[PDB]
Amino acid sequence: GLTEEQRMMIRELMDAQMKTFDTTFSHFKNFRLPGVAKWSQVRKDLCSLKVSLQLRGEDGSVWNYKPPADSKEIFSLLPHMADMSTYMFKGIISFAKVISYFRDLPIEDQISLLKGAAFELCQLRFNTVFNAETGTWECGRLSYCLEDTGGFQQLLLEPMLKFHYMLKKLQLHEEEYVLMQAISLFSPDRPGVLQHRVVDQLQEQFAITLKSYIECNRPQPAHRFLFLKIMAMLTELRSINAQHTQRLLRIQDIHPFATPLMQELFGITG
Ligand SMILES: CC(C)(C)c1nc(-c2cccc(NS(=O)(=O)c3cc(F)ccc3F)c2F)c(-c2ccnc(CCS(C)(=O)=O)n2)s1
Repeated sequence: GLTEEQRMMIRELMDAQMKTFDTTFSHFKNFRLPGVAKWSQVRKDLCSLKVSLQLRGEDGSVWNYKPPADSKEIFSLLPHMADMSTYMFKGIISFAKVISYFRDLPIEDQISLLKGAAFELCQLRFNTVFNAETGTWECGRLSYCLEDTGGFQQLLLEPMLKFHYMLKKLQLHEEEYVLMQAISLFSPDRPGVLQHRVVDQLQEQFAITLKSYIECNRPQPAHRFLFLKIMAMLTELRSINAQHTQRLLRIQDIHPFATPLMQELFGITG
């Protein structure tokens, strides 16, 4: 059984998630769409996550976008992805700002923790709209469908994609997703945090709550070691976070595309 501090911790996380996660993406509107030496590495960076895009209209109409082969056609999806990222990041920032453990930290550590974890919280939220049968992220009227590559194996060669399939296969509850979000957010070892002991104590408590929730609610033999599998996924997710930071920075060096909010989050000055 969870203690009262633990049940309350979960309720506060769950409430923050309910208030700040637009699961139907109803408020993502007026976003950009693809028009009607270092460069070899940028080519490698871009052609590794090909998605077609689908856009269903309230009236029943469907728009469908198929991406181009690398033959600057590589950049055609970046403004849209920047708008989607920005929308998600806003959701993430709101999430952090309504959690009491987060509001109570000094404002500089708030900033440092948000810059450390925005990508990871974004991937965690996206996993809950990921469909592993069809290979697609179902974001309300938007859909992002993985392109036929190689097969599912070759898709699993990409770390973001292997992470999404492997995280989906664990069939987490909402509680577990939200606790994963808090553990990743309260990482005491992000560049520029000052209250590292406070943040470490909070993280330890989130982790223990999660282990206890699993121990109380998931007895079936398939859930043995579930807690440790989740912590290994968070470790993997930090690895992915760092690779993607460098990926983004390279692309940004060649082809400016980041929004003001992304510039802030990734430490770009102007
Ligand atoms: C599920 C789905 C399909 C919606 C995706 N989500 C993400 C995702 C997840 C978390 C954060 C960000 N944002 S981000 O960290 O700022 C960022 C980093 C970066 F390296 C490049 C652009 C960025 F915006 C994301 F974009 C995707 C992603 C990841 C990496 N690269 C690309 C380009 C794909 S493309 C143009 O088709 O080649 N897209 S795909």
